[PDB]
Amino acid sequence: SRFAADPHWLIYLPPTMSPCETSKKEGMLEHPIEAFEYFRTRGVGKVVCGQKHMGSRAVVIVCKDSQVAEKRFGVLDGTAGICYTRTGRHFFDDMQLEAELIDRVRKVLDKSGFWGDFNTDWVCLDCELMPWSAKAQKEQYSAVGISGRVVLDEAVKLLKQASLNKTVSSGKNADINELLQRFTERSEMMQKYVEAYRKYCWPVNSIDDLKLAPFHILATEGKVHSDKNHIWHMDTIAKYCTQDDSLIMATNHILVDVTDAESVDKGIKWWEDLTASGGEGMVVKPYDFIVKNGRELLQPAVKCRGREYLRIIYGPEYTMDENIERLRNRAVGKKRSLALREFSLGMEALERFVRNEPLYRVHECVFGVLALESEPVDPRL
Amino acid sequence: RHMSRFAADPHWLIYLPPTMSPCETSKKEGMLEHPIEAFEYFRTRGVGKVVCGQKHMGSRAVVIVCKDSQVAEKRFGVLDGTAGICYTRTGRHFFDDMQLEAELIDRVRKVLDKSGFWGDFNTDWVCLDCELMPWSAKAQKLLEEQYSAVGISGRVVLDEAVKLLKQASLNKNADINELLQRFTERSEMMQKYVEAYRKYCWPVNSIDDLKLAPFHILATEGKVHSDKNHIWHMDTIAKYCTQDDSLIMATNHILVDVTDAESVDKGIKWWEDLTASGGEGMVVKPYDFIVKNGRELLQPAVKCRGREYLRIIYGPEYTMDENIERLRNRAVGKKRSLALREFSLGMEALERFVRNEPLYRVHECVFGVLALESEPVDPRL
Ligand SMILES: Nc1ncnc2c1ncn2[C@@H]1O[C@H](COP(=O)(O)OP(=O)(O)OP(=O)(O)O)[C@@H](O)[C@H]1O
Ligand SMILES: Nc1ncnc2c1ncn2[C@@H]1O[C@H](COP(=O)(O)OP(=O)(O)O)[C@@H](O)[C@H]1O
Repeated sequence: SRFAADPHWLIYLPPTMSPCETSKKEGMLEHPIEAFEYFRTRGVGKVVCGQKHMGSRAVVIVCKDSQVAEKRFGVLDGTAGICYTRTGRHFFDDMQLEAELIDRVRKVLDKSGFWGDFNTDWVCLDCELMPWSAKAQKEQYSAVGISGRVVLDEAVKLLKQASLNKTVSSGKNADINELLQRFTERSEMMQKYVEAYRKYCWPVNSIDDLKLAPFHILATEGKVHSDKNHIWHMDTIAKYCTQDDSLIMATNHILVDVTDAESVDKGIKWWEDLTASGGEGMVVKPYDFIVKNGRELLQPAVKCRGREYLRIIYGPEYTMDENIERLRNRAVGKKRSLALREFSLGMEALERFVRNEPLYRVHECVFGVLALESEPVDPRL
Repeated sequence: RHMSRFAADPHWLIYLPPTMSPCETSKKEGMLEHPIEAFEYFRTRGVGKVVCGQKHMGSRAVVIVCKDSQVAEKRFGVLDGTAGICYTRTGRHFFDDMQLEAELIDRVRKVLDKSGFWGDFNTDWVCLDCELMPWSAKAQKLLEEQYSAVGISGRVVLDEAVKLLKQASLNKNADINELLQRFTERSEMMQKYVEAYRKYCWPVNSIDDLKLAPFHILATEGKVHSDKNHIWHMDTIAKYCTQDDSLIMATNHILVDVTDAESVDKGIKWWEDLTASGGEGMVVKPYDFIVKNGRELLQPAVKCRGREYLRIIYGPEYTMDENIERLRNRAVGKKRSLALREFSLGMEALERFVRNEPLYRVHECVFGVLALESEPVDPRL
């Protein structure tokens, strides 16, 4: 809401993800071949493909009880867990709804004997939370009184007038127009998301209406599980989390040998099936959580979105020409380096927290991710 | 000259009002605009008498009313089943909410019904030039007066604009909530500003929150009324729209003998008490709708804004010694050129409509106005 969650919970923030390079196939922006190729040509023989759920990114921390939260995290709140977003805010404004979700996850972990097997009284999870409309967003095209765009036009006029006043003085034109663009583009971009996700949204009237799909066991007491491969993650999660309660989802995923023509072809067909109706697509990850070709760090994940979906996001009547394709590949380049830095910051933050370092040291890294996500990037990516 | 901005049936777009020039810079001290200059402009061009209307907080509104949806389709060629429209100088719908627009048109319609306007004009439609103004339902007075009463003005909003300009031009230890503020999306900044602008200027939830002040009966079946003086427009409007429905309000106006020292003193004082109370100022018009002095067309109107109101537009510190430039007078020159050109396009649009020229011939003039409003010019004028 107006405020972040208690900073004591914020031990981690997920990194941005890179798309694949522009496909050479006609009418295609992205295609699995580019994703698999990136890994094949960098020494990775096996990758794991996960189905994109089409919800929102959520970090979920669960403690056995309030006593654990207070002692371990210094949370003086009375809470025994949290489900927070990407900017460190609570996913829900209803703390009761959040607590129910946490309780549901706790019960599942009780029955599966997770605590005992992991020798921990808390867990941090990287998740997707569905449905997409369950989060808060919100709109100037259906105003209550005066039309949104008229009010915008008028407010913009006064902005321009105010510019001519001498307060701060440096001689370049008013970037008010560049600024009105970032605003309308944001709006037109949001309109597109609504259209792409509308089919995958349903009202939530209770916790029963939610779906949580965890894909990472980030950390438990005394260990960050960045040393475990995604198959371990997928199945451990399925074993401890998905058996008892339909609230928690397993993630449809496949293994692909990026050197095997047959395995790759099964991967492509798998992806084609996911995105046939406009599904978002898949995330392609190296078999291992962390891989290094030479000392070059490799993308921990590459997203590969469906034709129908990208059609909506980019606009149906949208064409890519040379130079634009060239610009897209450059931008993909920026996103890559950015993803790596954020990825590492988030890993170090968890590591520092696991080693019981001062909270401000953990926040050095957690906040760094936040700062990096402030930089302007192409939203369609 | 766009239609995504209009959003309405293009058949309604038979007119756009012209921009308006301010008066020559006053020679008085601490004054940028004074009624003397407005009066002088008209005196030295053969206009002996002028009409002064109070300039209210609000926006120029074009309002077209047909008796019913059938007249709309037959006379205007409208296809969406509406029977009237309220739109801005920029050709945009005033409301995102069609029912709200419909209620406003219907109110005006009923008033024309009661007065027997249709019969006395032998028309089933009318095009009105108006101002739309925020109205405090609770206090039963203009929102403007309500603010005025506690020394509140548009400085509130100017301050916001100024915050935005500085915040956009930018880049115990770390506080997460300070960081979230600091990393506020540039798109979010703009959004908060527009919302603050709506809150001050247009806190409107329904028709009870608005007034309409018509000042020109532009056109009715078979006749554009540019041949009738502004006293005729004010009288006729008072007779046919001002008697009943409280939605339609009369515009406070006086009349000045520009060659008479006593009459001028009365008008100056009228303006001073008007502006001293917080008023934006006045609009000075020639007695006739169209005056041409020796093959030269006069400004159809000149605005004269109050000293305190001009601090919002020019900056609070404009008065002290920046007042000496002021050499803007040439700036007022380009503005004056656009005014005449736009004015002529608008009367031509109406004349073509009234003589049943094809829609595109009408639109050629209307879009011409938009195109001229698109030329760079000092926004404070
Ligand atoms: N009695 C009147 N006759 C003519 N114009 C009037 C009158 N009273 C108020 N006005 C307003 O003053 C306007 C132009 O001056 P100003 O620079 O303040 O307005 P603006 O901010 O361009 O936009 P708007 O035209 O939306 O009011 C006219 O468009 C009109 O709404
Ligand atoms: N199986 C999965 N593994 C990893 N990430 C996933 C998976 N399913 C969905 N995602 C989501 O895909 C997102 C990428 O979404 P996107 O809207 O492209 O954001 P960004 O530009 O910040 O990367 C991640 O933030 C994550 O929330």
